[PDB]
Amino acid sequence: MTKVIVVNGPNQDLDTLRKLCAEWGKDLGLEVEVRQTDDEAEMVRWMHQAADEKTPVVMNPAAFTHYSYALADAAHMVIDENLPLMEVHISNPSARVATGTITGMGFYGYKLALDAVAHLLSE
Amino acid sequence: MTKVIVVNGPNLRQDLDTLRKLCAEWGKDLGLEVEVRQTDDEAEMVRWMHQAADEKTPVVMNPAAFTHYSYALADAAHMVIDENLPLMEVHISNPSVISPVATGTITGMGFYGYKLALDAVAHLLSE
Repeated sequence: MTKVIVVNGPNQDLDTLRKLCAEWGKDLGLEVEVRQTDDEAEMVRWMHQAADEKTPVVMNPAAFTHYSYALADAAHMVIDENLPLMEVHISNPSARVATGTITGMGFYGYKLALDAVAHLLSE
Repeated sequence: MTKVIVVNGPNLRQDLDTLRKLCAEWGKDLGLEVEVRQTDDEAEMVRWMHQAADEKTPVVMNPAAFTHYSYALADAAHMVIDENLPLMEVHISNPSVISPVATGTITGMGFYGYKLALDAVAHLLSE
């Protein structure tokens, strides 16, 4: 049972997402924890922790649209450990630092990100 | 089995054959009948998208080496999504006004990105 962390940036839904992610993870042999923070420094700490603990990461940067140099470095650190780092965006962008990206599938994008993590771990 | 078409641009035989087999099998497991096509001509991709709109077929598109799009392609894409048909966009690797207004986009997962796109389509068909 591989531990995987789903981390969300700024901008209720967390409980709903936790339930869905726990269930999706269980079906994939993953133990999934979901967290959320408005503090980029905390997100950076969580990334460093993931690298230490060897836990794949699913990240929805949300309101962190501008990766600080620190967050970009932390993301590179996770990738450099050969850990999957899946980036999820719930909505599509309008015309008006990751292993792979999933955009526009609502919360189902997290399910696909977990599938991707399980696939990369089985290689 | 719901028919789904996977359309690819130029410069993604062995690789396309592998992709085709994988899509066929992934589709089968999800109750989808999946056909995979490739073209170097954007006008042919437009014709395929028109056919998809006509036949009500979900589309998975990898524009591949097509870096810019014609208005005809953008229009064909709008017609597909306006019929509530998914137009999933897949990029093998990680990376506009004229755009295919994709329903959703998957990047960086190599061929596995297509499996994820198919899963997304099948999920919409679930009760």
